[PDB]
Amino acid sequence: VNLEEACLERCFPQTQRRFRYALFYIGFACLLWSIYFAVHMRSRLIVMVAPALCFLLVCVGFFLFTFTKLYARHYAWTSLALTLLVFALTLAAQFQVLPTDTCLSQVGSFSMCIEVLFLLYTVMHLPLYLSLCLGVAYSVLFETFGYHFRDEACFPSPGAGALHWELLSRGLLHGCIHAIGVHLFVMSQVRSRSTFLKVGQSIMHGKDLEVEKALKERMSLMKDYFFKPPINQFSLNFLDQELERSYRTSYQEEVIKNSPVKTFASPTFSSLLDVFLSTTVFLTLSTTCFLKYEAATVPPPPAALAVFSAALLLEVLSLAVSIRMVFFLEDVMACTKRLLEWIAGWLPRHCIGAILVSLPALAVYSHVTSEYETNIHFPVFTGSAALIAVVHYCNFCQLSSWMRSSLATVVGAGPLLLLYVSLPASLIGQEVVLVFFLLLLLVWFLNREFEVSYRLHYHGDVEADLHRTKIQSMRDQADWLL
Repeated sequence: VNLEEACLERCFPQTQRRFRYALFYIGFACLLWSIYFAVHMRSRLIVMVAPALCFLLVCVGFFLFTFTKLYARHYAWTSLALTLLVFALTLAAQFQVLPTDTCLSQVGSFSMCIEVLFLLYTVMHLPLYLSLCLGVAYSVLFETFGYHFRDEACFPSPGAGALHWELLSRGLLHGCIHAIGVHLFVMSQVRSRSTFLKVGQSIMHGKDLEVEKALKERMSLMKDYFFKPPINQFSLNFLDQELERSYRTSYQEEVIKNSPVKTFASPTFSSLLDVFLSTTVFLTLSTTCFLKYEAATVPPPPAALAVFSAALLLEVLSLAVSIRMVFFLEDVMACTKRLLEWIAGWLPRHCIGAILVSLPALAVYSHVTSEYETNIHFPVFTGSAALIAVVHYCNFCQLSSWMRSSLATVVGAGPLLLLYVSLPASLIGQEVVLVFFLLLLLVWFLNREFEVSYRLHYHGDVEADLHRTKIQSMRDQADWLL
């Protein structure tokens, strides 16, 4: 329990820094999310533009509260207070909006549901059990208010049979968000705690070395560690070149050395869970897309069916490789182990990872056809599904954040290019830009932070082993003299 209180005490500056950036993001979000609310929904500024301006000062008021000493004792309470306020406004926002100029597309609200639910799982530093329920609470209240308060005048009501299976669409996407959300939370908590123990062991060995050195001869840093990392701020590469090459190769030798898996922070175990979500994020997302056609009794295109077989098989092979990489079945031959050594390399992981991460992303865009403009529900469903495909790019934290989220930006630009070619249509096109730009900003920030945390975890590991090896070298010399 004392190590628990110490850990929150030592990593409090990280919690404070992340919280301030969420304060900047929400205020920055409300600045541009409400400008187009004021302009493109000019008929009703009474109910929509006012709350956003009010909450902007609340974010500033929260921002001012951060510098006070009372914040440090109840940083958890402050996050919960912000979470309820952010939960309430955006949840109640999807209600007051619901004549064509007064209706907001079902994609715009979903982006608010994503960024809000990704500040909770990543930045509020709220307990997992309460974060999961609040995240689900913001999800069930999001879906169960749109159905209640749907405006049939703006969006024509589809078939009754289609509505029931479309509930799976609302549920399954929200589930994907939480599955990414919990994993994003779990890995952040694991890497922060594992680094703390490694720094705790590193400082412990440093003091122990001096006691040993004296016997042989006779015969605040951790705060700056979490605040001033040994990493350049732009490219996120390590300042030391020998460490950077060590980090880039750090994955393969552990595969070569068959290092046993001890905790979730192991790169092989991290990749196994990382590849695992990619399959479920694919399997749940692609399940959602296909059930739309069954509800509309229109056969799916064979090309979309064709990519799925290649996509699932690639997921099946990649998943099977990871389990064999972690558990090492005894009947593996040396030829495949060399291949297992090869994929573990830095560039091979990026080439494989880029395919693995982008796989649910290309799943959504394989269903786009020339009939994309026939039904108005198809683009709003594709846009809603495209958001999570971009959201999936926060996974695979071992890859470079620049490489991953840029593919998300490329993938996030897929629907945009479709809309420009197709071009209420003009108004939605601008909304989707604001939908994704705010969303792509979050993935840019979130991927940057978690690569830093992942890189610091490795940096904490080598410093722990560098100091630990110094202990064994000195102990052998010390006992030899004895």
